[PDB]
This record gives sequence, C-alpha cells and structure tokens, in this order.
Amino acid sequence: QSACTLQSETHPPLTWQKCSSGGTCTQQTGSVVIDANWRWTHATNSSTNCYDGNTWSSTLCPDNETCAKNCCLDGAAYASTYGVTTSGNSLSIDFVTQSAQKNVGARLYLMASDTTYQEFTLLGNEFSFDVDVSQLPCGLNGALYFVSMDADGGVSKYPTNTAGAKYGTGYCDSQCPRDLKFINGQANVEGWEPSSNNANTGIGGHGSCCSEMDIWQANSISEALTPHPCTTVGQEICEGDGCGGTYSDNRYGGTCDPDGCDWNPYRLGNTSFYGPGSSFTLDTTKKLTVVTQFETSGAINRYYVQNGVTFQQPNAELGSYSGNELNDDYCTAEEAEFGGSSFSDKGGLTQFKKATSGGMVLVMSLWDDYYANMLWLDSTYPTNETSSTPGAVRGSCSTSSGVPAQVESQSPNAKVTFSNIKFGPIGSTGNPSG
Ligand SMILES: OC[C@H]1O[C@@H](O[C@H]2[C@H](O)[C@@H](O)[C@H](O[C@H]3[C@H](O)[C@@H](O)[C@H](O[C@H]4[C@H](O)[C@@H](O)[C@H](O[C@H]5[C@H](O)[C@@H](O)[C@H](O[C@H]6[C@H](O)[C@@H](O)[C@H](O[C@H]7[C@H](O)[C@@H](O)[C@H](O[C@H]8[C@H](O)[C@@H](O)[C@H](O[C@H]9[C@H](O)[C@@H](O)[C@H](O)O[C@@H]9CO)O[C@@H]8CO)O[C@@H]7CO)O[C@@H]6CO)O[C@@H]5CO)O[C@@H]4CO)O[C@@H]3CO)O[C@@H]2CO)[C@H](O)[C@@H](O)[C@@H]1O
Ligand SMILES: *[C@@H]1O[C@H](CO)[C@@H](O)[C@H](O)[C@H]1NC(C)=O
Ligand SMILES: *[C@@H]1O[C@H](CO)[C@@H](O)[C@H](O)[C@H]1NC(C)=O
Ligand SMILES: [Co+2]
Ligand SMILES: [Co+2]
Ligand SMILES: [Co+2]
Repeated sequence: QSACTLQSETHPPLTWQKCSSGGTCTQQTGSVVIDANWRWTHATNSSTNCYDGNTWSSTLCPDNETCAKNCCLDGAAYASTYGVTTSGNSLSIDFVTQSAQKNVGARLYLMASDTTYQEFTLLGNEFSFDVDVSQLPCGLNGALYFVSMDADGGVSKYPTNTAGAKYGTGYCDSQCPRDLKFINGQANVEGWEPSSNNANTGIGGHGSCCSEMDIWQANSISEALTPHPCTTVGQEICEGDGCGGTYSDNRYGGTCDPDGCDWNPYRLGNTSFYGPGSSFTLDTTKKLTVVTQFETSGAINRYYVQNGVTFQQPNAELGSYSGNELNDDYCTAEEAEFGGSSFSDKGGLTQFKKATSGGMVLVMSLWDDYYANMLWLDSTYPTNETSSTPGAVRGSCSTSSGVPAQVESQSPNAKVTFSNIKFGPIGSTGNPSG
C-alpha cells in the first residue's frame, strides 16, 4: 500500500531510558505508531474505502496486487479515534473509544524516527517497565512484547509497500496472523473470509510469521511470560492453513510455535502471587515494576518490584524441574506435564535465542479475544477441564468470561498504562534515570 494524508499522522512521543553497565541511564526520545489494520484504507485519489466493515471493495481490490496499487493507508487521530495518549515516559491505551464508529484498543510499535521502528537486541540485556493493570478485568489483555519485524516495516523488501513503519506496516508474530490486510506490499483480499463475530475483521489467504517474545500478557487477574520460536527467525509470509496459529483451523502449521513456553505463576500453582488487593504478593490495584533479563545461555529471568519490595519470579516445581528461571529444563518439563510439542518442535530456546540475538521491535497492545475469550490466560482452558488436569487452571476468571461484545459493553473505560521503560545490560536498569 501507499500512504495518504487526508488525516495527518503525528506519532505520540514516548521517552525511554537506555542504561549502561557503568551505572548511568540516558533518556531516549521515540514515539508510537498504530498498526495498519486500525487505519482507514482508501483509494489513492479519492475517499472511497478499499476496505469497509468486514469486506474488501471488489472493484478497487479484485486481487492482492491491484488492491495494493489502488489503495493507501491514511493517518490516525490517536486520542480521539484510538484512545491512545502519551505523556513523557507513559503510554495509555483505552479499551473502547467512540468516535464516528467504535474502536477497541490498539496495537502500537515503538519508533526510532517518524519512518523507522526502534530495534532492541535483547540477548545479554534486560528490559524494565512499570504497568498499571488495575483497570483490566477478566477477558482483557494489556500486552508488551517483542517481534522480529523489519525496521522499515517491509519497504525495502516489498517496494509496493511505500507506507512503511510510519503507517505501522510489517507486523508479524508467532501466530502467523492472517487477519492483516496488507502483507509483503500486497493486500490480503485473496481468500478473504469475514469473521463470524467481529464486524471489522476477516482472515485472508496470507499470514505473517516471526519470532515473538511475550514479556507481558496480563490483566488484573493473571500474567504470563512467553517466548515463541519460529524456524524462520524474522518476518516471513505464509500460505493459508500452512500458517497455523489462531487464524487457521490447524494451529500447528509449522514454521512458528503459537503456544510458546509460557510461564504464568498461577498456572504453575502459585495462586497467591498476583492479583487484586492485599491478599496477593503483588497487588494489581497498584502500579508494579516488571524486569525481564535475557542471559546469554538463552534462559530468561524475571523479578518484580512493588513499593520498594523485590520478588523474583516465584519458584515452580513441575516434573523434575524446580526453580524460577525460564530455561530448557522448564520448557521440556512443561511439555511433559501439561502436554504439547510445538515449542520443542520449533527448536525451543536455542532457536528462540536467534531472535533475541538479533533486532526485535517493541509492541504494546490492548485487546480482547474473539477466538478464545482470553480463557487461556485467566480462566480454566479448555473449559471442560477441571483443576485435576495439569495446567488447565490459569486464573480465577469464570469460564464464561471475556466475551468481547460483553466486556466491551460492560467495561468500555478499561485501560492499560505502560510507563518508565528502561533497557540496558543485565543489572543496569535499576540505576537512576537520566
Ligand atoms: O468512509 C469514508 C470516511 O472514512 C473515514 O475514516 C474511517 C474509515 O472509513 C473506516 O474504515 C475506519 O475504520 C477503522 C476503525 O477506525 C478502527 O477502529 C478499526 O480497528 C479495528 C481493525 O479493523 C481490526 O483489524 C482490529 O482487529 C484486531 C483484533 O480486534 C484484536 O483482537 C487483535 O489483537 C491482537 C493483538 O493486537 C496482539 O497484541 C496479540 O498478539 C499476541 C500474539 O498473537 C500471541 O502469539 C501471544 O498470545 C498467545 C500466547 O503467547 C500463547 O501462550 C497462548 O497459547 C495458549 C493457547 O492459545 C491455548 O490453546 C493453550 O491451551 O494454552 C496456551 C498457553 O496459555 O496463545 C496466546 C494467543 O494466541 O501474545 C501476543 C500479545 O498478546 O494478538 C491479538 C490477536 O490477533 O488484533 C487485531 C488486528 O490485528 O481491531 C481494530 C480495533 O477494533 O479498523 C477500521 C478499519 O478496518 O475508520 C476511519 C475513521 O473513522 C474518514 O474519517 C472520513 O473522513 C471519510 O468520509
Ligand atoms: C508465591 O510466591 C511468593 C513469592 O515468591 C512466595 O512468597 C509464596 O510462598 C508463594 N506461594 C505459593 C503458594 O507457592
Ligand atoms: C474435553 O473435551 C475434549 C474434546 O472436546 C476431550 O478431548 C477431553 O477429553 C475433554 N476433557 C474432559 C476432562 O472430559
Ligand atoms: Co463508513
Ligand atoms: Co500467495
Ligand atoms: Co541462568
């Protein structure tokens, strides 16, 4: 797609800290950009939509290539349309925003310049952030994560995409998502099938795969930390059901692992660690600091700080695994005790280390889940299982929770706030900000 300017595109600024092993931190200035799927897609020389409701224009978009030639992405009114605001080092995303039409949440990328994504090399480093999840009920997910996206959003590889990072192109994740309207400088109209329940969405013949590091998937009830390896490390197109993931009938379509090696302390048995109020180790009614460290072995360490008190990731015992480090032994034990082979099939932490050794783009999102109502995060899943099924219970939410239309109607003022991002060598991010 190309870019159009009927609405100007001004990325909300966002600062973050780059910390050094020598003990100091220096402020960086970036900004955030909304993903292309949220945008108005229209004809390059008129205001006629190329996509509207859940369907493509059959005249403007008779095929993927003609569609991309005919169509452009336009600018976003971040606050008024998308409920996205920033202040200094803080980013807020509202759940439901009403303008000319309804909007639900956002997916945002951290930029280096107005036309390029910021890339982070996670290996050997740590990432720290503050989060307020207090306004996130059952069924919602405020996510902060990394994906192996191109810094230009795909432009150099696919010149028929001239919109680029400035317009939030080039997304990929371990689901190999097929809901994206543009992939590799081509539309995704070929094979398009509208969703059953989401008025704005469908699934196309192409998907977009890449490695994914889910630092934070959470609401006020549950939180998870999850690496996802892919056999191709960076962004790569996939064909139909060969994509696997959420948007295919068979979720195991090779290249990517859509499940990951997940660590949810509640799922692992510590049901008192994270939740609303003073009965939990971490009180989710209050802001909390989350630090995630990527040691060169490929293992992942985690600690939290709230009110000046520090807690390592809680210990878990699973089969022959015992500890609090997300390592090979954990992931292998998890597959043995909970089931599945996707993470190991895709190469486990060794394959994942290829992603963290390279550049990844920071993503912050707020979403609800049309495919599984977020039950995999905060409830019992699948819902016919009981507590006797190892790993079935992931949180205290009802198995009836998280119906998107219901949570959107009941909790429209839900929101997530991410703030105080700090990045640098392991051991460096607790030092004074600049
Ligand atoms: O006409 C003329 C006119 O115009 C105007 O303008 C206008 C126009 O017209 C129009 O068009 C427009 O419209 C627009 C609007 O505005 C807006 O609002 C919209 O938006 C929308 C869109 O459309 C769509 O597309 C979207 O969609 C979305 C959805 O909703 C959501 O949901 C999604 O979300 C996502 C997110 O984001 C992310 O973040 C995520 O990610 C994730 C991943 O994927 C994964 O991988 C992970 O997770 C995972 C984990 O890790 C694992 O572990 C798990 O596993 C599990 C499993 O599952 C199970 O099975 C087991 O058992 O267990 C295990 C363990 O646990 O899983 C999980 C899951 O997978 O992580 C991460 C993070 O979280 O994802 C998600 C999903 O996908 O997204 C999407 C997108 O992509 O939405 C939106 C919002 O609503 O749009 C439209 C268009 O279309 O408008 C405009 C304005 O108004 C003008 O103005 C004028 O002037 C004219 O006249
Ligand atoms: C949960 O984790 C906290 C922090 O490590 C610990 O103090 C507590 O004993 C754990 N509770 C259970 C039931 O494992
Ligand atoms: C839940 O249902 C699935 C089939 O949908 C089945 O494989 C599984 O055995 C069921 N679990 C229980 C505990 O009955
Ligand atoms: Co309309
Ligand atoms: Co194709
Ligand atoms: Co270690």
